[PDB]
Amino acid sequence: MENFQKVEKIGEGTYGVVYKARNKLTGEVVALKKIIREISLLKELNHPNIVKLLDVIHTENKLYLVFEFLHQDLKKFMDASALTGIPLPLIKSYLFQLLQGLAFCHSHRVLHRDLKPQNLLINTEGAIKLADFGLARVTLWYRAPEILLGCKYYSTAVDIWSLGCIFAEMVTRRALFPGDSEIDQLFRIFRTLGTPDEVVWPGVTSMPDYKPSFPKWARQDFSKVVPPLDEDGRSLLSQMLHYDPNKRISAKAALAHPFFQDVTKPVPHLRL
Ligand SMILES: Cc1cc(N2CCCS2(=O)=O)c2oc(-c3ccc(O)c(O)c3)c(O)c(=O)c2c1
Repeated sequence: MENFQKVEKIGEGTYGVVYKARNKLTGEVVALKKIIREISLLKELNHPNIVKLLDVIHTENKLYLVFEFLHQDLKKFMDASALTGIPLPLIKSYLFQLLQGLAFCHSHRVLHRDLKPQNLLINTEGAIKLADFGLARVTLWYRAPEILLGCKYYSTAVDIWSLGCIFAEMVTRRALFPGDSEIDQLFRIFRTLGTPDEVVWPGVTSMPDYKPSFPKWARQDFSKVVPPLDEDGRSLLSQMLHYDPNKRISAKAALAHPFFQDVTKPVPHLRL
């Protein structure tokens, strides 16, 4: 609506375009996403670790979603600190907060479906928030195997897999499974975690796109996956990456993992 004055074009959203804008009325700086019963619900999905949806505006087939604005995203923060790496305390805080945000959405039956560094926003207060939450109901690097294998009614576990991939990237400073096509993505997972079978994943051989012809890769020792992360960390990650969605640790249980024992809330140094 006319009540806004775009300040600059942030980025291309997986649904449309996102602008930094200012409300003439409230005088508040916001994020204007250019694109119903599904978004409305999302307005009541409030939590400190979930980017707030301020308003929804529908007009002439044009849909606008107004969100609180944050200055930087996790992807941009990882590139600018890839030579020095993000300190463990911060990685642990971020992971602990993300799991909090997730534990809340899930407790309410809302999946993100497409978590990735770009949609994780941070501020100078050391807080990180989930962006584009619930909007699903091009990167494939954070997509869970069951999704890739054709499961149509996948669960909250898919978000856990994505966060697990992200957690691994912060530690090593390189994408875990950098797929450039669905088959390449699926095979990259297989080559690290081992081709799944009925032993570790009951039901895998009956899934829509599974094939008795998939190559049989061995599971690589986990200590070569994300070094030099400590045991509490490798233990948590392995559970976030279990093949079977029913076995994959939930957000709630992960917050109880010993890894968060010494969890604090440091602040990164932003250079807005
Ligand atoms: C520096 C930067 C980059 C991005 N973006 C990261 C990738 C999408 S974006 O370019 O908007 C971004 O997205 C969203 C956002 C929230 C919810 C949603 O549904 C969106 O579509 C976008 C914000 O509130 C925000 O403050 C912000 C800031």
